[PDB]
Amino acid sequence: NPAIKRIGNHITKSPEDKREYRGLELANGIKVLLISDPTTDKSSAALDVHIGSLSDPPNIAGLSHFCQHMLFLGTKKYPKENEYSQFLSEHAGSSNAFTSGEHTNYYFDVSHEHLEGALDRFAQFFLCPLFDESCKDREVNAVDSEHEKNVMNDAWRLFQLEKATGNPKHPFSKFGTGNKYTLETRPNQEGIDVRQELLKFHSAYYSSNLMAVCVLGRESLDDLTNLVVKLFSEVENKNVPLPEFPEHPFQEEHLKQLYKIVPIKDIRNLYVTFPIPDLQKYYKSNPGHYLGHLIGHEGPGSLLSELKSKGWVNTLVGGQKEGARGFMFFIINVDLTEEGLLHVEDIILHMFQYIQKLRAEGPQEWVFQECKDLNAVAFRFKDKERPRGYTSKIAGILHYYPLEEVLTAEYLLEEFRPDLIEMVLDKLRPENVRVAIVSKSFEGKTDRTEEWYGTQYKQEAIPDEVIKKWQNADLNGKFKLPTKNEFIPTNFEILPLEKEATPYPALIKDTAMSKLWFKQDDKFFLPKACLNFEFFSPFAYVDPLHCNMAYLYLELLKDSLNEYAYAAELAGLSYDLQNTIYGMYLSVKGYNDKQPILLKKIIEKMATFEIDEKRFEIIKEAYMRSLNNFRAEQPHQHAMYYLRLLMTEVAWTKDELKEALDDVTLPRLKAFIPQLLSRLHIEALLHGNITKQAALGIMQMVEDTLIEHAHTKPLLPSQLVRYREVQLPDRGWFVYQQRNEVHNNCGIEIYYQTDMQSTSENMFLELFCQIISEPCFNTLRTKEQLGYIVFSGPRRANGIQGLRFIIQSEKPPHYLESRVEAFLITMEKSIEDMTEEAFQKHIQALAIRRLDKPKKLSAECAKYWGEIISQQYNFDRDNTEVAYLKTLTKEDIIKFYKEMLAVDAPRRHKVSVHVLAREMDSCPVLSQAPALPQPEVIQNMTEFKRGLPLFPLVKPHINFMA
Repeated sequence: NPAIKRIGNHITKSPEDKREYRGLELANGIKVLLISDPTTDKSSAALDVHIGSLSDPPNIAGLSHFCQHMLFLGTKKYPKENEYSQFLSEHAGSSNAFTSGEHTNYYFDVSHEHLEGALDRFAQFFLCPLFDESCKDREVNAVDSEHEKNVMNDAWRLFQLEKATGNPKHPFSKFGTGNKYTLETRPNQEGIDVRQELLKFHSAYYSSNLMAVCVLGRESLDDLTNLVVKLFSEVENKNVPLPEFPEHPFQEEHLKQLYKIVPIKDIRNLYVTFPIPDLQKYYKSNPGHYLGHLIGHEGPGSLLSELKSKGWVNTLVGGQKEGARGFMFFIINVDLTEEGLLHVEDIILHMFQYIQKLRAEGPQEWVFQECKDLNAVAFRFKDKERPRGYTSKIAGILHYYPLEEVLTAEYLLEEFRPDLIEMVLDKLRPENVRVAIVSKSFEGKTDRTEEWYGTQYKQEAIPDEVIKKWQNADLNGKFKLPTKNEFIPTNFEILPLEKEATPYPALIKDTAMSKLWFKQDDKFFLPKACLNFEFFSPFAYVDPLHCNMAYLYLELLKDSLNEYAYAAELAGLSYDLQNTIYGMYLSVKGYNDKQPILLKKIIEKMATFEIDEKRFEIIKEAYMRSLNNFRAEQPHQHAMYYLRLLMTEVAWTKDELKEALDDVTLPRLKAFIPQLLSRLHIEALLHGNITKQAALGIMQMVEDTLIEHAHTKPLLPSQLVRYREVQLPDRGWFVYQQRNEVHNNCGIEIYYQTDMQSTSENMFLELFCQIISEPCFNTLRTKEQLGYIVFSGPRRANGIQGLRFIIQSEKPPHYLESRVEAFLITMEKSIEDMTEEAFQKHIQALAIRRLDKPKKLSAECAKYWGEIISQQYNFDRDNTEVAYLKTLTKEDIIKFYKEMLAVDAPRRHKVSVHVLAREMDSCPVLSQAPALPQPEVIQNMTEFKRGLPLFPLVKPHINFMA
């Protein structure tokens, strides 16, 4: 009563959302949204502090981010550096946090039965962080590593280069991540006791008046209230003024500027920016979004359309970009074709012509009304959120909207504002534009360097002569506003539940041409459906060349429908179409009303496709760069890539692919498509607000369309070939080594292949993985600090599984190899030493993780899809496997380890991929690392697979139907 300052009134929610809500402000001024969901299997809490990088003291960059890391390492109440993390994993929970320029958001989830234990521990982060001295030195490393991975990343480099091109005095120029230099090195060589700096900052800013909390669980709103009051009213209120940044970081001297940047990958991009006022307050009208919607439009008449037709650009992004309380930006970025790179001037001219067209037409309330009506539908039928994301999201926005509005606030438009719309529009002018071109062509031509990432760039002033030509931009007949979106749904009737309906997808069609799986939605009751289609054809992956074609074909098809599908896009109807090693994949997700129309359009197009000369050349050129650009991917990604190539029966490599690419000609492609489409087998899963007859017809309509235009006939059954995984030999150990020429770190994946998937083998691996999950992180990272990326878990492919570790670090692979091997022995002991309850706790957490039920249609659909793709069709796996899981004993897991994992194990199957750093030319191969044998260094992948047997495929769980 006196701990609570205010109780908001009914929190406006959708009539579909059955969760209970209560808004409220505490005495200390913390804003809170309580969420009651009696059915959730996992509860959640999140706290957003409205302070971040921008408030980073000038002499210690990234203190806010560092502080973020440190709170997870111990409090007075719970001293153990890993007490928080360990408590979550043991109770099926997870957690994380992030830091932005004005916020620090911490969140977690845990089994619904441990919200308190969880939340209690969590609250200490904001009451008594210990900021231990030993944890501080260790963790400064993790941060450094995090920043390390970002250095060779084009996105991060441009993100910071912007901050560096504006007013240096503005806190916007700050380096938010920090690293070893700014967080330890420099501080030292300047006499700074960081543990104090952390303590300082935390006390100065973690004031209750600047915090929002969101908690969700099965407890009653009343119970949730007491709970939050109990653990949070004790957070002190130092009435700290919320940082404001009136006055744009981009001032006059920063306008009419041109920057030429050299990228890491081979990409071509034009970045156009305009400084705009902070539009956040205008959330009920959203003038910036109106302009974003139009300028960003991709349908007929749109700017993107003309820019694409002149073959200058391929994609476009327009709209308002966020800055901070006090300033925002309005951007328009397009990628560039080769020709496009030479018409940047003209491209920007068109941009100003389209904008001029907007001025000429003036606000358009029907467009507002359309966006408004759409958004209304969106909110009503919004899918239920996974609790963690939801709590995290509400927590952050509680800082911007009235308790009552925190839900509807970002979805419901309320007021039409011609005035605002015209105000922002008036800022999209040549006199205050910023232009940035990103091209390798600038290699050598630059004369400046961004200090933090090392970005190569030159700066010029845009010639008043040119600025002038842009102001004179007059209307262009190629530009027309969009017309009424005929794709907007209107039918939301949720069909009654057919009596013969079932709990799992049913096989309702089994023919040479197609195997149709179907399930009518029996739990989410939203006017949506998922139409998933698997197209099988040997000619999609038959050889490198055909792979490039299957890809280019589908990519050109998507390009043609783009302009037509953009509408369906904005209307909650979208499709995913891509080539696979088995042929093709198509998925249509969204409101069911208009799906059949889009589907039919998609299939009809792919069966009667006519390739454009110019589009083919442009797309191909990009595909080339795309394959090449893999060399700029992170080490650990390279590691996973290679291990995938090595363990799979068939697998063309990016080198092979780009080699075969030149041989792909327009004629050649035109011939490929019909051959691809001539013989197929389709396996589909239709799931949602749809009936069995509706579904059978969709399946028949697809089949029929193909038959009529591609004369497609059935694939033979024996032709339905699946690839196998290479069978490693008992007690073997191979090492395949490569070098990452861009990044300056090492990567590594170690895979201990066990056996074919199966109820028993599966759980043995899953329980063991559950048990070592946090310990691994805690050991290889928290303690040993090997690097930012440290992962462990099961590996599942081609029906086979195993335990694997992935690490990206500065230390050499062979070194990581040792520490891991060591960690393995540490776990063996740990397992012998843990109490029986400890063990049972782990079983329970695994169980809860597996039995967690999907909250939305796409989620449930996906689990099914997987059983189908894997041809295992084990739709009841979770109940079965958990049942079995509960039967395991500390003894079983020890046996499984001794037999499959232990360094001296009889059936240890070990493969390693070492990806060396840029600087290391070559290289070899506290805890006690078991003495390792002599690995057999893989010289050639083809040879490697030839000399080993291949496993069999898993036997399909016969789903007797008709």
